[PDB]
Amino acid sequence: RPTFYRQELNKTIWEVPERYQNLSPVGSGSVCAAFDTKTGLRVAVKKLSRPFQSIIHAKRTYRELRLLKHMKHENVIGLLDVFTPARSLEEFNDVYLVTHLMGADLNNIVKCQKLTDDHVQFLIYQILRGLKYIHSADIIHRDLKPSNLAVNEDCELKILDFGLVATRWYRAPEIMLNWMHYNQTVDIWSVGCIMAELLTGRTLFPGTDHIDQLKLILRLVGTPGAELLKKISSESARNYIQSLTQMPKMNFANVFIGANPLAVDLLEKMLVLDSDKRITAAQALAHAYFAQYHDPDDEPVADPYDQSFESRDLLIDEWKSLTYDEVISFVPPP
Ligand SMILES: O=C(Nc1cc(Nc2ccc3c(c2)CCCCC3=O)ccc1F)c1ccccc1
Ligand SMILES: CCCCCCCCO[C@@H]1O[C@H](CO)[C@@H](O)[C@H](O)[C@H]1O
Ligand SMILES: CCCCCCCCO[C@@H]1O[C@H](CO)[C@@H](O)[C@H](O)[C@H]1O
Repeated sequence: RPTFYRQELNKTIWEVPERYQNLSPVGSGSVCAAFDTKTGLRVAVKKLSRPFQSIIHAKRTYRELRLLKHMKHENVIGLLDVFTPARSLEEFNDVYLVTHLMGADLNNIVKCQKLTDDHVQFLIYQILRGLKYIHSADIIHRDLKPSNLAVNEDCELKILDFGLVATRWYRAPEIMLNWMHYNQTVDIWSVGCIMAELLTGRTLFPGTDHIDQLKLILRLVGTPGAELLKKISSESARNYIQSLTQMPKMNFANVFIGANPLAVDLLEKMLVLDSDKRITAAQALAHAYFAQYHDPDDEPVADPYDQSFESRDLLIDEWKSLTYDEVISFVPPP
């Protein structure tokens, strides 16, 4: 058992193993950047806030723990450590999670500057490679955006924050429109949004609200064709969407003037309204735009993921006990 020490951060008391040093709040549970004197790594230390206050908190806590334990991929955030001061299940009330701190997010690079095509290749290849792994385990991210893309100095990229500035500029349209159900291509829409911005230096759909965002999207990728219209039940919703100028798809060049034609071709395959018609992560990895980086025997897939818990409505003491067993059984990466 590690030796713990108390320290006051983000209006709470952190109680952390003494190997973790220089805890400094990054965002607000809440996260501190730190140095791990035992491994030599820079690490993000997240303290969950009242993880067992309610059913929703308790299940949130269990899910993030579970998802973090599962991910073992170069381009996806993984668990370095998880710890509790608690010496038993009954004393158990606090949860901390330790993660790589890559150093910056993908906002800190966009900088409103055109990245080169070469750099966009390398950056998008990694996102796609990470997504392939996540999607192979039946997990949809649902809110992929530059903020959730961690990079280091060498531009190594890790995807973070993926469970069951404006924070809606990258969201698939169906996600905004309370669509009963979602496929994995919701994240591919996000990729197209991010890729587009890296090449142009500019937000692709900078909506001012919900309805604006939707209008900006119909402007670039046009009014739903007949194949997609058949998949929308409401006649009043169709009438409503068609009351927004009902014009055909823009050709996808005027935005991406000067871009690699292969990049443009990829963005056209990502940024399809009909989610059934978007390129998948694995398909996009084979697209000629990634020829310099694509290696079919180094694009790992995930072990299958037991997400049964996801459909369960359980009592707190069950989520708590389930979480605690996940803590006690944790093995760090060698
Ligand atoms: O990412 C999940 N949880 C999680 C997120 C963090 N957050 C960060 C880590 C590193 C960095 C940054 C934030 C941003 C500042 C730039 C440096 C950097 O690199 C820390 C610890 C965690 F546990 C997650 C995963 C699945 C479901 C729910 C949440
Ligand atoms: C404002 C116009 C936006 C509406 C277009 C969103 C289309 C999303 O695509 C739809 O998503 C569903 C999965 O979520 C699938 O069941 C449908 O087959 C697919 O067409
Ligand atoms: C602002 C533009 C109006 C968007 C109207 C789109 C409403 C889509 O509505 C969605 O259609 C799906 C297929 O019928 C259903 O499965 C979902 O229940 C429903 O939310």
